[PDB]
Amino acid sequence: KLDTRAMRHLTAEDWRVLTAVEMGSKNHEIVPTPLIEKIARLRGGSSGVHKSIATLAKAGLIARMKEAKYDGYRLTYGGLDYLALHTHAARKDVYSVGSRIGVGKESDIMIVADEKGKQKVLKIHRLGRISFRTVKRDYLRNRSTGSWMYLSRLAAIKEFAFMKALYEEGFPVPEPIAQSRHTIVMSLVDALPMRQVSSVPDPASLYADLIALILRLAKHGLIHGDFNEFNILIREEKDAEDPSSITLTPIIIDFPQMVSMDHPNAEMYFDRDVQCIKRFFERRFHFVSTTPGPFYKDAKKTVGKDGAKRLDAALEASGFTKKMAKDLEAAIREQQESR
Ligand SMILES: Nc1ncnc2c1ncn2[C@@H]1O[C@H](COP(=O)(O)OP(=O)(O)O)[C@@H](O)[C@H]1O
Ligand SMILES: [Mg+2]
Repeated sequence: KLDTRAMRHLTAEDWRVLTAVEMGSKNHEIVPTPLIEKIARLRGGSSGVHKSIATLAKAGLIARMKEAKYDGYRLTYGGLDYLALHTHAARKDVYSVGSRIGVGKESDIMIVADEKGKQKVLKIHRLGRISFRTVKRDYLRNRSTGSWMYLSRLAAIKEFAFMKALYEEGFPVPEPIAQSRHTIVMSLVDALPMRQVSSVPDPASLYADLIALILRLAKHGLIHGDFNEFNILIREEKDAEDPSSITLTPIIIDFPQMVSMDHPNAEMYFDRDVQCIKRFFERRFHFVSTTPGPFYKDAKKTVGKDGAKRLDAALEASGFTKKMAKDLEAAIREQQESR
């Protein structure tokens, strides 16, 4: 997990040296000691960066690496986390971090609060993470640390861009607030995952709403790619006239895996989303639509007909190379393929 205890022990040039290790690892993974010194130069003028280095090493924000010629330090995952938080703090998006952290298979979910005391969600992407069970909590070593960090950066950038596009089009998604490195700060939605919804008296309405969402997404050029009972939140509201009836409003989250309706495998991704919904509705509410499909060939005819803005171009905006997209999709497909 992630502990933010040390976060306040850190001085101004502890941050500067940490940041210097980050910048110097742009090219190579190990950053030689005298290159930290040069990058960290304030005026400058180190002048006691050597001490900061030990502080950061002790706190596990960087780690010493001795190699044939390259003798220096690398940033750790904790170090990147800290750098992200610092950026959110400095831009005043995050004032405090909650005691409650949700450790997931591909991301960590934290609750944070700003200076006004408003609670928001901090999502930290964790591509590469694997856990080991003893036969009688780690990262998969087919990639270096810098590669996993790079991929999680791409994941956060992608998700944030899609959350912006979707939010501005009027889709029910969290409000995106800020993005730094592998992290996103977004609004806290007052809804819980559909997986745990305790009672649905009218499955057919909710089903129709979810199906309309998949079709609405497709009309805007998108396929969610992980559309299931964990990525659908249900807002519950008691009706004004009688409180016995509860109106249910679905909200969608979790977008680093979204694909365009033009993706070579779009039909498989479309069909898979729909089948996930049907499966869930069959096992959880014993509900089965009499309505066939919807089928991909139907959906594709609808993009982007009428006013439909193509949201699958939000990625072009950032500086997302085709290489970055292939890198990310490969890492993602690998994650979900081995669940
Ligand atoms: N904005 C939010 N508001 C409320 N709950 C959220 C929000 N984002 C995530 N969650 C909770 O965290 C869980 C995981 O979030 P998600 O974005 O799906 O992360 P992961 O990529 O690890 O699946 C969700 O199922 C939900 O319980
Ligand atoms: Mg999810």
